[PDB]
Amino acid sequence: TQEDVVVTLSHQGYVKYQPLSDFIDRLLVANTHDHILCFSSRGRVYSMKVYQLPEATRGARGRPIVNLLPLEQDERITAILPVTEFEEGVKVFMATANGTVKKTVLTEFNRLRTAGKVAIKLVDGDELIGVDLTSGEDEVMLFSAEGKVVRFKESSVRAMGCNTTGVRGIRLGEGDKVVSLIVPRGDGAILTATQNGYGKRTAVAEYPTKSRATKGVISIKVTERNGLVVGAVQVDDCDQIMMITDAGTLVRTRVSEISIVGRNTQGVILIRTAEDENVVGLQRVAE
Repeated sequence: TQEDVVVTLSHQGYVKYQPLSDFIDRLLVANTHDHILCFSSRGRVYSMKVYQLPEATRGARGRPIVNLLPLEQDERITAILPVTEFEEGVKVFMATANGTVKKTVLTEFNRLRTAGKVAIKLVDGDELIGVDLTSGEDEVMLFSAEGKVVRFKESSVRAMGCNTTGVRGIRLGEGDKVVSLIVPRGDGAILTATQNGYGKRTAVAEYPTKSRATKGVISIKVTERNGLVVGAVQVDDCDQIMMITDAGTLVRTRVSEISIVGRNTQGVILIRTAEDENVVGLQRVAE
């Protein structure tokens, strides 16, 4: 009984599926027999076949993902990856907030249970914030809150088993942390945004390629004026952006109406911050 279905996840946390016929966070098109891997902030991975999801269909409904998976109180989902086949040459690449990174071959997740298991062992106080698939000559980019960045080859990271810690990715200054992981694909520009509402773009070609475990270079100058970096993401001229504050205000924008400048700039306000209010989310709008 295999066929194409649509799988949606809402910003609020509800998930469902249905044959082809809060606000939308991610909309995917898959086959009833594809798999879906979910990674958490505590370094665990939970697996479930697409047909084991709630078939709500139509408009509205669907249960919260936190009610399908046996998660702990402060444990959240940081990445969701669709998988059709567990091919031999692909890897799972992980990045933590204290600057650590690690990779494992996709074949190790082939027969996982819904109850989950350890994907990466964490030192006290750290957490998994980024996960993606990689192969061949792919490169990796790590962005920090104080405006730094480093870019290197996935091949320079040695493959390891599921129950290990990993290696050094970026040397952070005291108090700084990693907020985004990017595996670059194409000529799209890199868009970055700060807490007080500032933002700008820079050609991905303007980001130098160095080595892992260093302090990296500047991606955007941060001061008391614009504040800390909330996130970074690669996008296309046709795409749209969304920013959310801790207050609740939401603003969408057209990537094309945002100037492409050098890495040493502070950007221009794109959304009226308003004292005592911070930007806490940045992402491409669900297409």
